[PDB]
Amino acid sequence: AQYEDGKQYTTLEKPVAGAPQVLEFFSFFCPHCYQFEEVLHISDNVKKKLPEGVKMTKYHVNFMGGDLGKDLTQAWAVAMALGVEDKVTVPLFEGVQKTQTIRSASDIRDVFINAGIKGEEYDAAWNSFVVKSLVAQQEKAAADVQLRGVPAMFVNGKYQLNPQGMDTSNMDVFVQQYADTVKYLSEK
Repeated sequence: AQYEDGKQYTTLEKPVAGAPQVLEFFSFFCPHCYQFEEVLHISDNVKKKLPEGVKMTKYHVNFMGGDLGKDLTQAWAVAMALGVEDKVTVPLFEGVQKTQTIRSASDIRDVFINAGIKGEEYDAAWNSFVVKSLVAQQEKAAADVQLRGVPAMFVNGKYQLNPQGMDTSNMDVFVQQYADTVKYLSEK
């Protein structure tokens, strides 16, 4: 076939019931994740090809960057709760990997402040039980799928994208193949 298990995707031998339709995992410490966000705009190009009626979910993971990794997962929960993902994603990536100005929870906080979220508003979210359960959800979804590597994308709790098995000679072509694969898996 043109799309084959173990080629553009792999199949989970242990499917995850009730899982989000399109589920993406990343880390602000993750170099390919930086590329995926800044250079390739994977999430976006996938959205552009997904059928409509499909929801897209993106979660942060703990297993990179130790204590700051966990802080970053709580901060992403804050970003999700306040709906400011699209204002903090880029400065977080660049603060961790490009300028290396993020070293503590306080520096993460500064990124939100500079993006215009209010101190009060951030610290309340940060400390809220709604954010605790949002952190819980991120961890649970990672736990549900055996996750030891990022970036990662899962479709309907049963298929996992496999970018190693796509051409990388051209970045535009890689993305399109990636997105088309998601659409195909979506329709499966």
